[PDB]
Parts: sequence; structure tokens; C-alpha cells
Amino acid sequence: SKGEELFTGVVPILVELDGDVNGHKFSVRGEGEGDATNGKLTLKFICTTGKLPVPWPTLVTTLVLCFARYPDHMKQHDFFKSAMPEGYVQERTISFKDDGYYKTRAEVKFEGDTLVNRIELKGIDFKEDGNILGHKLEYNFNSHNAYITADKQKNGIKSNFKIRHNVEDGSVQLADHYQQNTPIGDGPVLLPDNHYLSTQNKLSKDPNEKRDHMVLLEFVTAAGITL
Repeated sequence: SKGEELFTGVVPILVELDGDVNGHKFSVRGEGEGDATNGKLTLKFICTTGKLPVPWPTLVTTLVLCFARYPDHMKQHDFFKSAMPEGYVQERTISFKDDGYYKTRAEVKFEGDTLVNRIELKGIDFKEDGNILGHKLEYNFNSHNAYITADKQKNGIKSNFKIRHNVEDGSVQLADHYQQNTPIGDGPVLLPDNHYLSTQNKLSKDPNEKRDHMVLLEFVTAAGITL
């Protein structure tokens, strides 16, 4: 696609999330950069409203799939870049087993030289003293893969995948994601054959940062279509 040309190099990223979970209002701002040539993303996120009232790991998937590395033989299946620079809407429901759910709406698009992900998140039905409101999840993130399918009726893609969040007591908290993406513009996009994205996330802290924050390194690689 033409949009892929915008991703030859490292591109600055801005992420802005406004959230409301069981009426708890919070905001997150992230900045960093991404390189689709190796699928590498590096960002630092800060909660600008104080302590983040949900666990950082539960926001990773919400907080830019246009930076996935699509191998040469798969570039005709990269919807995310094909929608750029005008961008796409990414919507999810994320259902936490035995607990509440998030609904998210985001726009991912260029503003100048910078790729911006701006999200509104609503969480409801979370349990008092549960893993989410109680912050009982380990500060880590399991590698995972997520399958992408075309949604030709909406000129977009859809994906369903589960995230396993480790709980402090050794149990697992599943987060079942249902995702839809649709282009913002009316130009042609690439609707893919079935494939998957392979994602790894390293979560860390900045020793000099006093605010509640998350340093994230992510690799995202497309796979599942042989030459």
C-alpha cells in the first residue's frame, strides 16, 4: 500500500487515554516511538491523574498495530498501514473472567509526523477486592498471538484473542478481547487473508520517575502465511 511508505523509519508515537472504570476517572499519557521494520515499540506511560486505578498490564493492549512487522511476502495483508495516514478506528470489548469488562474506542492516525492513538475507555461491573480494582495482577505480560480476519462488510478487520494475566497467588485472570477496526478515510485499504500477530511485551519502571507509570517494550510480528 501507499501507507506503508510512512513506516520505513522510526516514527514518534503519542498515546492519550481517558478512562472511567466503575466511575473512577483517570488519564494516561504515553510517548515513545515505533519501527515497523523490526516491529519494535518503546513507550513510557504516566497516569496523569494520580495512581492508576486499574493494573497497568490490563491496559497494554488498549494503549498501535500499524507498527507490526509484516514480512515482505505478507505486505498485501497489512490493513493497518494501508489505512494510513487518515487512520482507523479500533474498538474493543475486553471481558475479565469473573469480573467486569472494558469497552474501548480509539482513533489511530497521523497528526503531523507523529502517530497518535487516542482512546476513550469505559469499565463497568468490576468487583470490589477483585483482581482489577484490588491490583492483584503481577507486573508482567505474557507473550501471545492474535488472529486477524477480514471483515469485508465493514471494510475492515476483526480479531478475538485471550490474554492471560498472572495473579499474585499463582492463578490466572483471563481477559477475552473482541476487536474491530474500520478505516477513517474512504480510500482503498488492504483486506487480509487470515493470519496472526505475534506479540511480546516487557514491562519495567523508570527509577527516576515518581509518578505511577509503565515503561513498555513491545515487539509485534505478523505470521501465518507461507511463501
